Amino acid sequence: GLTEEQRMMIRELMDAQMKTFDTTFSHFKNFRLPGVLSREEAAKWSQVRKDLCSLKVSLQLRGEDGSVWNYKPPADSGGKEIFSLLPHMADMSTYMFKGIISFAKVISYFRDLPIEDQISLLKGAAFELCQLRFNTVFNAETGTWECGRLSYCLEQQLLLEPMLKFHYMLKKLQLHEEEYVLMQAISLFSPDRPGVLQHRVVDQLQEQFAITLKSYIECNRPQPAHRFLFLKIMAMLTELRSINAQHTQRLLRIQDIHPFATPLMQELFGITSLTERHKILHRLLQE
Ligand SMILES: CCOP(=O)(OCC)C(=Cc1cc(C(C)(C)C)c(O)c(C(C)(C)C)c1)P(=O)(OCC)OCC
Repeated sequence: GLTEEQRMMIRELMDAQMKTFDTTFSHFKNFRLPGVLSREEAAKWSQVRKDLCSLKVSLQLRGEDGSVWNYKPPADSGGKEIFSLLPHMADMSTYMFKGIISFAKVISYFRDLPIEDQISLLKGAAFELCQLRFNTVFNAETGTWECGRLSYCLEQQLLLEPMLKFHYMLKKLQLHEEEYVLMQAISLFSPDRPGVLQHRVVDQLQEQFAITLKSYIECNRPQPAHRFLFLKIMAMLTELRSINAQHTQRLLRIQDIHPFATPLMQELFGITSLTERHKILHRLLQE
C-alpha cells in the first residue's frame, strides 16, 4: 500500500488534471484552418523540409450536424505549402500549453517554488506535458489523435520518427490516469532545466513523485509482469526530454524562415530579467 502522503500527492495531481485537461476539447475554439489556396538559405529550407515531412497529418472536423470536413495536406513541392497546417497546429499547441500552465499552478509544490523557477520549469517541460496529454487521446490502431470533434491522422516508416515511435510505445504500456499524471509531475519537476535555481528542492520533489509512481506500480499492478514498468517509464521520460530538445530546434529553424509561433510559444520556446522576458507566462502564473 501507499503512504497517506503518496495518496495525497496523487489526489492533488489527479485534481489538477481533471480541472485543466479538456479531454473532449470542447473549449478549443476560434482556431485557424488551412485556407482554400540563397546558398545558405537553401540549406535552411532543406533542413526545414526534413524537419516537417515526417510529421504529416490529415485533419478531420466533425460538425455537430453530422457533416465532415477533411483536410489532406499537400505534397512537398517547391516550398511554402509545407507550412499549411502550422498556424492551426500553433493554435492547438498554444491551447494545450495553457491547460499545462494551469495544471502546474494548481499543484502546491509548484506554486511554492519561486516564480522564476515556475517559469523555467514550464519552458523546459511544456512540449513534454503536451505530448503526454496527447498520448491519452492517441488511437494506435488508426494512427489518429482524437481531439473531440477534431482528429489528426498520420498520413514501419513511422517508427523512424522518434516522437511517433514514442506515442506507439507509450500507448502499448496501457498506463492508468494516475501513472500519466505522475509522469507529468516528474517531467515538470526536472531539476536540470536550464535556468533552474532551486535545483535541490526540485530534485527532491522529483524523487518524491518518482517514488510515488514506483510504489503506485508495486501496489496496483500484478507483480512479476510489471516488475520493470517504472523503469520503462523513466526511460521513456529520458527519451521524451531528448525529443523535446530536438523538436524545439526544428521549431526554431521553421520560425527562422517562416515565423508562425503564437506569442505564448515564443516565450515557452525562447523566441524573440527572466520575468521581463516572459510576461505572458508571468501573468498566466500570477492569476
Ligand atoms: C516545440 C513545440 O512543438 P509543437 O507544439 O509546435 C506546434 C506548432 C508540435 C506539436 C505537435 C506535434 C505532433 C507530433 C510530433 C506527434 C506529430 C502532433 O501530432 C500534434 C497534434 C496537435 C496533431 C496532436 C502537435 P511539433 O513537434 O509538430 C508540428 C507538426 O512542432 C515541431 C516544430
